[PDB]
Amino acid sequence: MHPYFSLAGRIALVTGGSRGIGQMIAQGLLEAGARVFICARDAEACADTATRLSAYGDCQAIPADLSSEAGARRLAQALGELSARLDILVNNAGTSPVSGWEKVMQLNVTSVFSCIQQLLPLLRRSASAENPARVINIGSVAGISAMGEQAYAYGPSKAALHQLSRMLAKELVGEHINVNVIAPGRFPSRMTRHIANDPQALEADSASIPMGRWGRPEEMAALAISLAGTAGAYMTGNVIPIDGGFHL
Amino acid sequence: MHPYFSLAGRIALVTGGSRGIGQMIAQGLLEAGARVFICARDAEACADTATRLSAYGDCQAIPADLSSEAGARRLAQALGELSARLDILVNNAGTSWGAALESYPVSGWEKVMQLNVTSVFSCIQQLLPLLRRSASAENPARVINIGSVAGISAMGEQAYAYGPSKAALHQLSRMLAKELVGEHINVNVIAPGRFPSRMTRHIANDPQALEADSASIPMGRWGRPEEMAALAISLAGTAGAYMTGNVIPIDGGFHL
Ligand SMILES: NC(=O)c1ccc[n+]([C@@H]2O[C@H](COP(=O)([O-])OP(=O)(O)OC[C@H]3O[C@@H](n4cnc5c(N)ncnc54)[C@H](OP(=O)(O)O)[C@@H]3O)[C@@H](O)[C@H]2O)c1
Repeated sequence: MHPYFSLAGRIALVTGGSRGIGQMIAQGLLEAGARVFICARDAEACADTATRLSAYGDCQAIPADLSSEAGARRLAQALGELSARLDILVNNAGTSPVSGWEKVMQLNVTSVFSCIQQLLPLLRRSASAENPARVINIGSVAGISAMGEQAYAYGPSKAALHQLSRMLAKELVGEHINVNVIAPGRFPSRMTRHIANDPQALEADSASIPMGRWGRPEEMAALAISLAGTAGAYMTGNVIPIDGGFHL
Repeated sequence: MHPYFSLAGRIALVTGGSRGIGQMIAQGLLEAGARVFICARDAEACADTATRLSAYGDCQAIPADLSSEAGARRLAQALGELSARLDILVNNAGTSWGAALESYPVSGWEKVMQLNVTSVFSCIQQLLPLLRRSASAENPARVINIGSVAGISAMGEQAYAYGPSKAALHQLSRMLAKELVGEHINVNVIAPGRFPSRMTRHIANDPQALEADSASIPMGRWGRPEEMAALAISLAGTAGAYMTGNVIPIDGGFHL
């Protein structure tokens, strides 16, 4: 790949990389030339994903349960046996009665902090003036647009994550660790598979999106690749919508 | 109190009103002519506050622990036997957790998110029936949530859970503003910088710490109680009637 977008010789980790947006990103980074580790809650499904993604580059699954402070140290430990450094961290592991709020806030915010905190040593092993280490957090336009629907825990959790990302960016910038947010609108995911399969329900749901369609997997891949590379080297603390104009 | 700022005949509830910013707001609304209830965990301290605040108008304490869903439900029930409507809800109860980045805290986060975000949602959720009984075209019911400039500014203190939790609060407030607007229920955020409270008293008593903290603020000083009171009153009255979804810093220019 052209040097603007090439990730050859870079080592990447994508949390929640076994399906949906995380998997779209992992495939892109592999296609760009990076070595890509992935992790998810389900170790078997994650290893199956890694195997399938091995048709695109060097991909390995690592066991991780990020919904705990022990889980974040375990991932850092397991990665450290496999690599001396980490160049690219993509935090996608997320989720969507107020009894469910505690869990939404845990996975979307706190677990991302813990994951970053424990990986700081090997991120610092990588970070330099010539090429900063990259942290890319997957947020949501639900954390910015007032046009929520239901799911009143989700939007606020992503806003917490966007703000956490901004604070980290500011603190880490002198250490040559860049922190940025991709803020997706609607993209294909097994959660909304029923909508995607039925053309009537698909176009009906796309009426809320100014572009009148869902995002494409290659759009997510493309953006993640550029953010991890030359296009993203001079940015930190950004929150970038990829959302069909929803945020307007 | 001039018609523009008068809250005479209005019924208010300030959560976390026993001390700090809650107390400043409670006194402010009382002086504006509002009938104001206050709630906190410490039953005795809250009752002592209400008595002290009774010098300004009809103030009454309702002890409540908002750190669970059941507590918000009880508060709604307790206020319901006391009043037939609620004109002004001020959501002030909140907390910080400060510790080194690379150390331990994870239980700190969970407590911070529950009070600053989740408990505020359930609070409004449980009180919507009283809010709707108040709400009309000629005068909307008012929700006022206390956020923080920590949720706006990237400038990191300690307390890595606090900023994000307050940002979640601001977004929640905006979403609720959009949904309830057609029912004549306005929802707005006051995002303070430094104000004197129990949480900050250690800085305030050390001349050196206070100097360095004041120097980090563009206006070079902490907020005054009367400034918080004036803004809360304004927001609850005519100045806030055509407002919803706003997040308004009162921070000495810290947001810049
Ligand atoms: N001070 C600042 O500079 C600043 C800046 C930005 C934002 N804030 C926010 O503004 C709000 C004001 O707090 P403060 O620090 O100024 O005053 P504070 O002295 O800390 O008192 C806060 C109030 O919250 C109540 N409270 C705590 N936990 C509760 C619970 N589980 N259920 C019901 N009530 C509870 C307290 O009652 P008890 O006494 O019984 O515990 C008290 O009345 C907070 O939400 C804070 O995060 C403050």
